[PDB]
This record gives sequence, C-alpha cells and structure tokens, in this order.
Amino acid sequence: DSVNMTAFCDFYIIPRSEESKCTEYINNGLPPIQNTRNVVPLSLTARDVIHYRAQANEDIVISKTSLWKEMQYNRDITIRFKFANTIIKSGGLGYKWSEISFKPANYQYTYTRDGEEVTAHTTCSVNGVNDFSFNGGSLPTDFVVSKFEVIKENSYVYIDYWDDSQAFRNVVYVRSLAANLNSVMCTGGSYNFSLPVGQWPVLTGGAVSLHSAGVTLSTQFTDFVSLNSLRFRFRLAVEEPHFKLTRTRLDRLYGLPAADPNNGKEYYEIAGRFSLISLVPSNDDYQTPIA
Amino acid sequence: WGPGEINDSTTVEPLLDGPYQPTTFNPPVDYWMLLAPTTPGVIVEGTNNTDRWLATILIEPNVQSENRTYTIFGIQEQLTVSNTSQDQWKFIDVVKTTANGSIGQYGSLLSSPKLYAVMKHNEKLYTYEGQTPNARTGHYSTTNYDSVNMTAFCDFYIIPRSEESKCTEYINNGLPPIQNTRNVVPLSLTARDVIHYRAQANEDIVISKTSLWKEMQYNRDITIRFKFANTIIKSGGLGYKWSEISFKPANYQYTYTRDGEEVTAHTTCSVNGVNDFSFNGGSLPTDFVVSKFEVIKENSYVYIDYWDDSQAFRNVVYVRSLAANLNSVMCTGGSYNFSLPVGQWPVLTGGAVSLHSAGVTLSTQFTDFVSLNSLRFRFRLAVEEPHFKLTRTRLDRLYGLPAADPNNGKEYYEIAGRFSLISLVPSNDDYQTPIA
Amino acid sequence: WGPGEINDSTTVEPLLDGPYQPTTFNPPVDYWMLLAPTTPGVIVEGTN
Repeated sequence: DSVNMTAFCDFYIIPRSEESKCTEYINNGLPPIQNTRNVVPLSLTARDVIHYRAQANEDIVISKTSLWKEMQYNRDITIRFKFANTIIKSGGLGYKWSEISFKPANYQYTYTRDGEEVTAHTTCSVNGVNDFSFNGGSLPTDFVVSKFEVIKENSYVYIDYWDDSQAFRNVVYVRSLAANLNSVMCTGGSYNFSLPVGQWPVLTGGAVSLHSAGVTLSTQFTDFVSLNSLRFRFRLAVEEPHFKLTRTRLDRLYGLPAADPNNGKEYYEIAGRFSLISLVPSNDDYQTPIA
Repeated sequence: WGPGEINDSTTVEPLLDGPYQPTTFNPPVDYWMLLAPTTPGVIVEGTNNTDRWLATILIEPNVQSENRTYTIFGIQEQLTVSNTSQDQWKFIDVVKTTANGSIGQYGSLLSSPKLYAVMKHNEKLYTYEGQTPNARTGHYSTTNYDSVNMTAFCDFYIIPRSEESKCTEYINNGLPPIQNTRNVVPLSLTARDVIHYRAQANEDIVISKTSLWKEMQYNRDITIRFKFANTIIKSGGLGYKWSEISFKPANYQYTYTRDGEEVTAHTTCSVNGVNDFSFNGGSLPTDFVVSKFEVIKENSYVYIDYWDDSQAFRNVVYVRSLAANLNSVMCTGGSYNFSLPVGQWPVLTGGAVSLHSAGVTLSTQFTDFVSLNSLRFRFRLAVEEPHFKLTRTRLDRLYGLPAADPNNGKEYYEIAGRFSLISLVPSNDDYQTPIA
Repeated sequence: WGPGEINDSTTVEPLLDGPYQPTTFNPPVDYWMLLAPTTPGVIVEGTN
C-alpha cells in the first residue's frame, strides 16, 4: 500500500465511483459518445405559421368603460435577506472542486404593522457576476477550482418577492413605485479543501457593503393566466476592511465570495419604506344601489 | 428606453501569471519563460540542436569558492563554484556550444527570490540580470537564435517581452498576490440606524380622481427576425489556452411594414439556459485549452429584447394579457476557425435548435425620475441539430447552438404572428348618453 | 406569483479526469490509472 509509482507521460486516472466505466473502457474503450440525443425525437416535427395571410385587420372591443383610482402608497418596509447557497462536491482526487452553487432565497418572516401580521416572501438572485478561480497548478495534488464567484461592487443583485400581506397584494399597474432602503453588513466565512494529505486552504475574509439602488416592474403571461413580478435592481458595494488569505498564494480577495455569508448570522436585515402610486379600479365607493 | 437585459458576464483579468506543466518544451519567439523552483541546482537547459547547447545553474550564497558536481544534459561530472555573495542567491549561466566540449560556466545574476526568464524574442536572444533590487538584462548573442528549446523539471511562467516592467520587478522581489484597487466608499450616512426607526401610519393617500376607462383593441400583425452576437475572449500565454466563447446582447434594427403602414423596430438577443463547458483537449500547452464553451441545451428559453416604433408599444403599457402564435421555426449556426501557430486549426461548425413560443415578457424600469420600458417574448427551444463540428477534440457532435458563429450565412429567421389587445385609455364620452 | 432566476453549471460530464503531464505519483491509495500512450515502451515506474 506504500507504493510510489512514476508515470513518464500523459495518462489518466479515475476514482471509485467510476469503476464501471473504467471496466467498459478496458473492455471496449469509450472516449467518444458524441451524441446528446435520447431517441428519435418524441416531440413535434415542425409546426410553423403556415399561410401568414392575416386577412383584413379588424378590431372587436371586449368590455365597456371602467373606473380606476390613483392612490399613493407610502409604506415602511422591513424585508429581510439571507443569501442562499448549496454545496455540491466535485470529482477528482480530493482537491478537485468546481461546483459552488447559487439558489434563490427561500425564507418567510413575521412582523406586526397596525395589527396586521406581516406576510411576505423574499427570493434573491445576483448578476453582474465577478467569478474567480484558483490555479494551484495542474498536478493531481494541486489546488483546483473552476469557478469561485467573488461578487464585487460592479454587480447587480436581483431580489424578488411574492409578498403575501394584502398591503403588498393590492398594487398592480403601479404608475410609480419608489422606495428607500438600508445597508447590510453581509460578511463571509471560509471553507476547506480536502485531499487526504496536507493542510487545507482557507478562503478567509469577507465584509462587504450594500447601498440603495433601483427597483423595476415586469410581467409574464401564459394563455389566460399571467405572471407578475416585483423585480429589484440592487447593486453590491465595497467597504474599508481588507480580506486577508493566509497559507495561500492568492490572497487579499476583495468582495463576497460564493461560499458562505451565514456564519451564524441570524439574518440580513435591510429596513426601509415603499411609496407606490397605483392605478386601481377596486376603490370605487360610488356605484352603490339605493336602500 | 432601449433594450433591457443583463444575463451574464464573467470578466476575470486581475491575473498577470499562469504557468505550464513542468516538462520539456520548444519556445516560440517574443516571450520570456520565468522559472521558479525552491531549491538550488539545475533547472533548465538551453537547447538549439545545431549550434549552441546552453545550460544554467542556481546556487545558494555564502559558499565561497568550492566544487560541486552537476548533471549537464543528463551527464554528470565535477564542477567548481563560488559564492562570495552572502545575502542573495546566485544564478550562473553555463554557456556551452557542444555536449562533448568544455563546460563553460558564466553568469553573475544575484537574486534570492529564485526566478529568471529565458525565451526567444525578436529573432534574437538575451537574458535578464540582477544584483539586489537593481534588476537589468543579460546580453546573449547566441548563434542559432531560431531553435530555442527548454528542458526542465520545475514550474515556469509565460510572459512576453512587451511589458518588461512588471517582470523586472518580479525578478527584483517576486509576486505578492492581488492586493489593491478596492477601497471606494463615498456612501454612508451614520451608524446605519438613527435616521429611520419608524413605521408611522403606512400607505394611505389620494393622488388623482377617476375617469372612464373603455377598451380600444387593435388586432394586427407582428414580425421578427433573428441573429445573435458573440464575443471571443481567450487566455494569455503563448496563445493556445482560451477562455470565453459565448453570446452577447446587441441592438439590431429593421424596417418593417404592417396593416399597410411602415414599421421600424429595435431587437436585442438574450438567451436563458446557456451551459458553459470546457472542451479540454489537454491542459498541457501543446493541446487544446478553452476554459468554457457556453453551449445551449433544451433548458434554454428566450429573453431576446424586442421593440417596435409603431403605434403598438405607444398603446399597450398596462397589459393584463397578450398572447399570439408566432412562427415557430428552426435556428442554425455558422462556422468559425481557431488560430493555432503549430498543429491544425480547430473549428466550430454546425448546431441547430428549434423554438416554440412559450409566453411574453413585459418590463418597466422605474428610475428616480422616469420609467424606462422594455418588452420580451418567450420561446422554448427544441433541438434538431447537425452535430457540432470541432476537430481534434475528444468531444464532438454535441447538441445545441454553436457558441461562436450565429451568422448562418443565410438571410435571417422568420418570426411572425398576430395579436389581440387589452388596455384602458381615455375614450369618448358616454356621459352624454346616460339613458337607453 | 412567479419568480425569475438565472444560473448554470456544466463542467466535466464525460468525467474526463486525467489530463496531466508526465507525473510524479504519490497519490491517494486505491485508484485506476488509465494508460494513454502514444508509442508503447516504459509508461510508469513504481517504487516501494
């Protein structure tokens, strides 16, 4: 078991979980499959718009007139964040990790406001990505990372809500949804990379800032039931502290890494307010019958 | 506003380094090859195979005139040395012109941090040099400039001549990791919570009175044509490792007509579900290296931005529903060739995915002043593809759209359909007739 | 209510996990060393 072998050229290695494919390799040898299709396509062959002769364009009106109100809605806002992350191991010898993932935020909160129990949803996504990696070398004992997202201040973070409280759930066709928000500490922890020999690297640091930014509106649609969206256009920032990295040759990594902002932190609280001016038809106290 | 979408952008260029795998090599022209071992002794041999066979040794200081054995070109014999220097490490340059000839040791480089560069450049050869934090350059009129070859046992660094500065400071001291250009905070009030602590009687206030809101629908046609935009970013070094081959958005124009009236439009491509992938032909510098090919699988939707300067977009802003039946057509790809100074040029050719409309997407960007607009259609993509062509690759004939060339050589892709409408805008007066 | 999120990952699906130069194996025990030769001869030399 204390063997020490030396291969003098370009050769391949494989761990346990792929013994079977190694057996078919030494049985037939299958580098090539070169066809990512299952079978004769179990789908429609081709259905385009034949005969695009659209005839004379004629218009029919569905319904009669309507009565819509215009109210400004200034509501204080306490929406609470927690950056979701999932861990998926990557194959190799043990220092060969590639998969760091991002999942949308899934949390629910409870607050009181004028007696209403606050129900709201929070889901987060990040773009303007600032990915990174570690080239510890190429020898199978080297540090290997394929993607290591270090979110820098040039990134835009998308936060989406399905806010259940009716205060949020009475506003569609908003003429102008303005708001004010707060800042978050959004720190970061560290992980380790484990090939069964030697001390393991520590991606240390992480103390980043967030500040105010925009918010937008969008909607999707299916056949007869649509899809509404409360999309946020927020950008991450940077602050004074530097984030050291020890026992590594790639150090002073600046910004949030992709690994872990939980660190035992309860949540990421960003309070603020809303101010929505909405076209609304449901506040007509007018067409009431007699008696 | 113009088109609105930001899908993905992985810009990674803070690195000024990147080694190879320690082996033998045949360096091309116009670079420097920065070695970096951790122990004194032989590192690499200069080989030309016709006229000159160079050699060099790095030596630990403080060891005055002595005698050390060395395995020059795999053949060992006894050699004399000298370290009158006692602080920084010496790096002699054993200049030899024939393997059977005398062992001519030269060179007086004085540097502890154990890094030096020798590589072909400008149809000529030279060397760096240095004593203390005063690094200069050696001058080597080596006959047979043209056939430089390196045979080593430790790691290198690939680095051109054009930026002599950074390398001369590396050989001066070395490479501390990335360190700087992150402190910009012109945004802070104080303490983050003194100024808002309230809830204070939330949303309730009137802005405007109500009016009549009828519907005036406009059921006419719509047509769209497609093309994609790509950026190719490779990695540094000799020019074989590559990084980025994918799509990017871009604003495109058309002069349409509809209902007997001309129409002008804006369009910008945006695609969901694009799969990065490394078609790695081998990490070694004489093989095929691309960090990622962003490829398409049927998990790809369409967020291609679309615009129309017709009456339609001016009309429909408050849309509760808008459906159609667009021309579900086939989309293919083009052909592109990769540049490899030695070997055979790898290629990308083929690839096709068919679309089917799966919804619409309106979007409005509210600024602090105004309300930017945007609109998109959703197409779900099914593959019927000519099996990607890319030679000298272990992986071939993959499915989806090619990551390099969408031009397709043909005219365009036909996308067309009709529309209903729903809206509420000021209309004529029905108050004038309040009775049947 | 319907969300929107974009993220993707696809790395080594053929598990092509042996591109390496001439080696110095002191590896973790218990693997399978695929041989990828150009011309047969001496391929690997082992030592206790």
